[PDB]
Amino acid sequence: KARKQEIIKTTEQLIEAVNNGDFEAYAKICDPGLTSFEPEALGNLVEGMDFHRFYFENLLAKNSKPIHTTILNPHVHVIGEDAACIAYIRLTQYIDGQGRPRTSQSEETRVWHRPDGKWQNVHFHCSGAPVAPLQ
Amino acid sequence: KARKQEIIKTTEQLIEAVNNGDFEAYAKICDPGLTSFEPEALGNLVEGMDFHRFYFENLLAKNSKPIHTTILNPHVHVIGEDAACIAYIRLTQYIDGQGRPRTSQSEETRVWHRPDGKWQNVHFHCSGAPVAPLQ
Amino acid sequence: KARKQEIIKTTEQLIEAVNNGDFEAYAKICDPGLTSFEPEALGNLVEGMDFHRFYFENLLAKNSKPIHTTILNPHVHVIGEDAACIAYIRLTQYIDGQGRPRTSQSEETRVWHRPDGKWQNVHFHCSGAPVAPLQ
Amino acid sequence: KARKQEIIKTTEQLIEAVNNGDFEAYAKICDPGLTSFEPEALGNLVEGMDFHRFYFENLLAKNSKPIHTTILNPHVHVIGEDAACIAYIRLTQYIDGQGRPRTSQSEETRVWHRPDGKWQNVHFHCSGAPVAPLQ
Amino acid sequence: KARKQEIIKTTEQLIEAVNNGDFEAYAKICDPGLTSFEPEALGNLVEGMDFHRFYFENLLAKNSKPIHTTILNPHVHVIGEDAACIAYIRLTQYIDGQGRPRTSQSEETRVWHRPDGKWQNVHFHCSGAPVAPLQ
Amino acid sequence: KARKQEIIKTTEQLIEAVNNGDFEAYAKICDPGLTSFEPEALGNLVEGMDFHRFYFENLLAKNSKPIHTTILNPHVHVIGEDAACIAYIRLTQYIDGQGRPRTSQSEETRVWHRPDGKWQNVHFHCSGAPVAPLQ
Amino acid sequence: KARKQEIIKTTEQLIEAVNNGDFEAYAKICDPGLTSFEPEALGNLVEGMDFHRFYFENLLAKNSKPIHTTILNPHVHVIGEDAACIAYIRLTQYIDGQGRPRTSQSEETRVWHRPDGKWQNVHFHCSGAPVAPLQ
Amino acid sequence: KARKQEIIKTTEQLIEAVNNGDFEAYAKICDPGLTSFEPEALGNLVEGMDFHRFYFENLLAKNSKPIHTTILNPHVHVIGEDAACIAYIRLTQYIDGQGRPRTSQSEETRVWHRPDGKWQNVHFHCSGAPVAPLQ
Amino acid sequence: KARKQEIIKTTEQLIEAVNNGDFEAYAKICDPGLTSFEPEALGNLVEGMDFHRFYFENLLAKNSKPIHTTILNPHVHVIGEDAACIAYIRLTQYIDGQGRPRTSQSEETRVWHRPDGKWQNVHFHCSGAPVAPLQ
Amino acid sequence: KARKQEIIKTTEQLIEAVNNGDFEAYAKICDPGLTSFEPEALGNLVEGMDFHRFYFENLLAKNSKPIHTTILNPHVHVIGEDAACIAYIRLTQYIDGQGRPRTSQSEETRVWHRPDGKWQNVHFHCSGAPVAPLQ
Amino acid sequence: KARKQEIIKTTEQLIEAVNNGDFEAYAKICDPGLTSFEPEALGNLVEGMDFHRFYFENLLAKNSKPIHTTILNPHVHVIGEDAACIAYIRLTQYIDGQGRPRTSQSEETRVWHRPDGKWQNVHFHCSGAPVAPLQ
Amino acid sequence: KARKQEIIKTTEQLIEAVNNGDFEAYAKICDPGLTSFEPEALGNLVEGMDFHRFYFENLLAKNSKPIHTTILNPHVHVIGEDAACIAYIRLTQYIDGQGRPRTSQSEETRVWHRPDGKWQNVHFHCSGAPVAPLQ
Repeated sequence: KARKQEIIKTTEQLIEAVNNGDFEAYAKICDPGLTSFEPEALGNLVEGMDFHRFYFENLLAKNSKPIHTTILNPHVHVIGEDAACIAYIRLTQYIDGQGRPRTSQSEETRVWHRPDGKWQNVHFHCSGAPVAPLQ
Repeated sequence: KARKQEIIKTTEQLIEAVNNGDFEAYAKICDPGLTSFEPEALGNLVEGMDFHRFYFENLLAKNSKPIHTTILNPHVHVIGEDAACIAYIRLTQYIDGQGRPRTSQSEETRVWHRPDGKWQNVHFHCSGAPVAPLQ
Repeated sequence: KARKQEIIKTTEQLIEAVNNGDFEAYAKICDPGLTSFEPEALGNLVEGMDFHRFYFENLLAKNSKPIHTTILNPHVHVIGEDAACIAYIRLTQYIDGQGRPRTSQSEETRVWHRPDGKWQNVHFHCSGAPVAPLQ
Repeated sequence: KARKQEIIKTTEQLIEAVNNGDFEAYAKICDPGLTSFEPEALGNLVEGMDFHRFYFENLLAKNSKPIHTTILNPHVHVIGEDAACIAYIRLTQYIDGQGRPRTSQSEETRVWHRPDGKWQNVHFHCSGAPVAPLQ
Repeated sequence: KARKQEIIKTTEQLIEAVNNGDFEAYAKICDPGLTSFEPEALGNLVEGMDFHRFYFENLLAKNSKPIHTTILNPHVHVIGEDAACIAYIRLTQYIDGQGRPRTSQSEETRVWHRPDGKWQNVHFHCSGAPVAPLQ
Repeated sequence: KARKQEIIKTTEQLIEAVNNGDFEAYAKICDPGLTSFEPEALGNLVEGMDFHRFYFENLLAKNSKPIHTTILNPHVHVIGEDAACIAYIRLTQYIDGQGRPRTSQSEETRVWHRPDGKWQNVHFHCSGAPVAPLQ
Repeated sequence: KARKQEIIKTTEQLIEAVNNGDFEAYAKICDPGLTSFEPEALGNLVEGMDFHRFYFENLLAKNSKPIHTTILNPHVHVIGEDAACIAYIRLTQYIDGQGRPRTSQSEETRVWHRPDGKWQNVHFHCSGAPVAPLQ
Repeated sequence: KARKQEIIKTTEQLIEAVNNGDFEAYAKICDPGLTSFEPEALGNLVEGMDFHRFYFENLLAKNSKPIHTTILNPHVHVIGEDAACIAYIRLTQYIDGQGRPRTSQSEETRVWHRPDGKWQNVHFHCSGAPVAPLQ
Repeated sequence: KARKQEIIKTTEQLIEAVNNGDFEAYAKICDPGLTSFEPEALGNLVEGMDFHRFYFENLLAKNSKPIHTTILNPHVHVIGEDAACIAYIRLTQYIDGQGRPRTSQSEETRVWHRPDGKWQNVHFHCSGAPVAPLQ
Repeated sequence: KARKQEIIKTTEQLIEAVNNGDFEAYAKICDPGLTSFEPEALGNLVEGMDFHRFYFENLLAKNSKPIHTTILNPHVHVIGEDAACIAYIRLTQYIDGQGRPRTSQSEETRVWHRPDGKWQNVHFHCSGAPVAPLQ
Repeated sequence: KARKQEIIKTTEQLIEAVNNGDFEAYAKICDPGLTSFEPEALGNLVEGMDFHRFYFENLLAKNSKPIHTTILNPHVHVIGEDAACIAYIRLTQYIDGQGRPRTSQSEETRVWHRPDGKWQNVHFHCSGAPVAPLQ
Repeated sequence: KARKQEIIKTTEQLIEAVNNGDFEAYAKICDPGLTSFEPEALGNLVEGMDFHRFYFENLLAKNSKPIHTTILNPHVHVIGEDAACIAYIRLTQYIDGQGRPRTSQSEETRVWHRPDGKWQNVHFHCSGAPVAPLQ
């Protein structure tokens, strides 16, 4: 029951890092063997860090607008000493190009591995809208 | 090599059972704590086996019309000893109500746990089209 | 903590009783001075029991077609010692007129009162889709 | 009978404070454990104050264009000594972007609780249009 | 304040009489010099009692299906000692030709005069949907 | 019999003042406890004078386009000595925002009371087009 | 004056013949050099005016199933002292083919020559919607 | 003969005064007691020339383009020494804001009066185009 | 030189075989390890004979209507002694379900291998419209 | 053996040159008078490397912009000893002129031959899109 | 077979002349009676060479930069000993006024005659696809 | 001079024969080695009579609706002794789907050869609208 919290704490740290656009923190946690599905990939399974490395240098470079992100009803499933999974729903708020505020919803999955006592992410699934809000 | 093979073996068997409509085989493999994302849930994190039992007794009792399911390029990780993850793309061939062939795509994720003796599925995630064709 | 339980138990009983069309049972939980917003009222605050009595002779009596009701993540506030407020989301499954499955979502609110050693309902707010299934 | 009045007076104060785009007065009433269903939440249940704070910083107070708010036929229950619920309809008048008058209708619910000599809100349900009018 | 109750009681009696198709009861209260607006006149100010006699032999002779009538928030003015005005909303519940229920809304006005110790109706104005339900 | 004329004289002045855009005249004739049905109320029953003050300040006061109004075949009932009911039809000819002439129809009802020796309106009904000009 | 009533009575007599619905009576009233037109006649303007015959057939074919009639707000001009012009708006109520009651409207222009026992007409233009505006 | 000619001549004079906007002559030909059915009104019996005046003062101030008209199939009959009927189809020729060739059409009636030796029109029936078209 | 001929004959024979649905011949020429791009694959590389087997077993077998083909400007290379490539443009004629005439266009590439003295196709690449006829 | 790594070096070298304006690499690998399918010619079978020479030397050697190329699950067949066939899917990452990142999907094919030991590509086929993306 | 090639080169030089001052030589080589019809002519007889250059002028108006063109699968007949006709398809690669690469396709015909031992073009005909909407 | 006449006469005979769908006659005039361009070929150099044979069974066989064909501004070149060229304008009239005649224009160019003592067509280049009428 204690581990669940630190798993959720780690997930929050990861989401915060990607939002702030620090490639260093993302690289530290993400296992180079990471595999992910995103709408950015047009529905093709993608592997490796290089694919995401592009966005940290040209997309989030403009991440200056006011946004807010909420995490709803996280569910953590424990399957072993160094294995765990987490699922949750994600709500984000932002301001569109018309000056109005907008909201979007997306559900996500992540699988965590602990080699050498340190958690790392080895999978990622995003459904619905793209991670970056549409404006 | 060996373990990566049989994870695919079980996944193939599970996909076969759901297509055939056999409730017992699906019940055996699936873990009691199973969660799921899928379009049938309108974006909610459904849990348990009660929700899916509705479909088996009513809709999938018939598999008359032709259908062909294919799995392309599976990727499997092994976590620790008794945990693994599998990601793959699925192609479904079916005939529509107008009697013409039609193909649909969907990418899916799964997390497998083996407590002591039998592999079991604890989480699921289907993005895009539903688990069955739109006939 | 136990108080938060019997409320959810009662709410589950009331929803079950409505789905079975047994008006007699529904007349005990509900306080005579009931009020409610629901789509059937066209956005007007209805009061009393006579309004709902109509449905319990023609429509809900014929409520025999297969259906499944799910309650997701209820939340309860305990006010004072003899009152409470509960909110939740509701998922319904039904077979439409085309022989296909469907799902509908609607959130709800309820206020419970405890005079005379029993729990009773004194308000009800339903958004989104109608309470009854759309077969 | 007097207690049935100050609840209405308090509700009017809260609506005015929201309309003026002031946050300090808003916090002094709303309970820290507030929950609410609003269209801005896309049908989910949102807890806490942090979610609403975003709106008060970018949208409400920026223009304050001419508008009028009307409350019709409030209905109030008195539960115990420190609990009450209120239901009402709300008509709003505003000028659209085309320079023409418009109207919009919505119904709302609230639950009040008074620990330590102060009425405080713990639940809020809004159907139809959201709290903010569609200008 | 005493007069208001009897006026409302009279109005309810009148609505009951028309529903049951008793022309004699309708005539006993309504003043012979009655005018009325309603969709049945296509927007023409009708006058006299002959026009409405047509409905009490061919329209209500056919329709006998179950129906329920509700009256909401009646308001009454007193502008003398033998004259009064009443305004209210009305909701009707009826079953259409598909074997399913539906609701209709209309708002109405009436003017009452009291010659010979008896209240009499002199005007009527049904807005929105017509007086009768559309099955 | 002459009273049937002065009522029409007052009604004509009331409509003229409404069209012109001055608020003082409308206030004097209209009783403070005035009710009203009109499309701008979205089918609800409004009370008081403030609901219209918004219209006068923004739209009517700024009316600067040619339009025409006519009254066809009024009917007047005299009840008591200080009360009477008037019904009539209203054809409005207006130059639209496109600088083109167009016609629309609407029927109305008004109830008149004369305390202290001045006639005043206590109730108002309108159908079809809105009370305000359709420019 | 009195002669205004006489023409009114004769108009009812013409109506009486119309319910009988015999074309010979129609020919009797019409002057052999009468005029009439309508676009539904493709603008044809002849004494026969078969377009009148067209909706004479449709309307009067209903008479096997009972009908009722009504007229409103007649207006009369006496030409010199030897001819009379009469106009009005006519309401008719009928049972349709589906068994539902109906109402129909028809404006009318008629002119009658003084000579007693030989009254005849030179013109008529039903116009408006002689049969049905929009079904 | 001479009679029938001058009515037609007058008929044209009336038409020219319309297009030229010579209201004073139009007022001279038309009896102040004129009455008319025409689509400009929604089936009502307008009285006087004020309703038509709108189609002269504020319309012709900007509605002025080279325009022509053709009179088709006149047919007249005489009644007594001061009464007669004239019926005619009218074409109006001008190009609107579309490249398609254009020719509008109207068909009309007049009933004629000669008090004191000067002819005048007392009743007027129409259909199709208004007194003046859009430009 | 003749080698560039026989290859073209083989490709023409293959096209005829698939047109007539002779599964055996198609299997004989097609290598067991065939790859393929085509519109039906939604841009996914599909290997083996099972994927195409669906068309023969379901559609082509039942389909008995005729078909005709046009092949334009083939270019063939020569590599080694058991390899070759062919590129060309294609135009095809057939009959639909309604029987009305239908002609299709496609542009296709193929690669051939000749081990064991028998020419066999190991790769294929279509474009544009679907390979299968649209009946 | 070691063919998959062979294509890695060979295909990488070809792709790198393609993304650059140099023609030496393109000329050396390609085969003179070779057909190739690219949407640049609308399936006109661009013959000879000279077609690509014109654009690469003159225009396409523009200023580079941040772009990224990806290759997914390539498949290789080895024909005889001096030939091979390769298929794969190419995802292109680029930033459009609006300043927003974008991705595109396009599948390809290539046939390789070893003339006198050194490898040479004697065919090329691009589907879905051309070699280069559009900004 | 040689005579089939000389025609091609004569045409190849002639086509290249369009891009140089040799266009006058192209004019000189052709019969002064040279004539052609073009898709956009719709009755405008042209000298053949002029209209084709006019297309080239349009491209150079946008381009005014160096050009490359290609000719594919030429077809040449042999008629008599002093006549011949050629058919071919032409592609042009150019840089647009926006600086981006572009391509165009054309279909051409030419008639050749050799009096006095000099090949003279006596009839030309081009073909493109400039459909009117939006190019 | 006389040689010019027969060229036009034969072309008329071929065109008329084309209109009548008499494929056998068309097969005689046209040389077996016919080359042609046309919209149906999508800008491709078709060869042989097989492609054209299709139209003479489905489309040209049903050519029974009224049609009119005209020849304008014919011009003929005489090359050598057994060759000649013909160019002209073409106008076709036909009844469209709306039942209104339509006019279409199309320009051609042909080359005739005279072996065996008879004229035959060895080229054809149609532009603009298709050969067949667009009914």
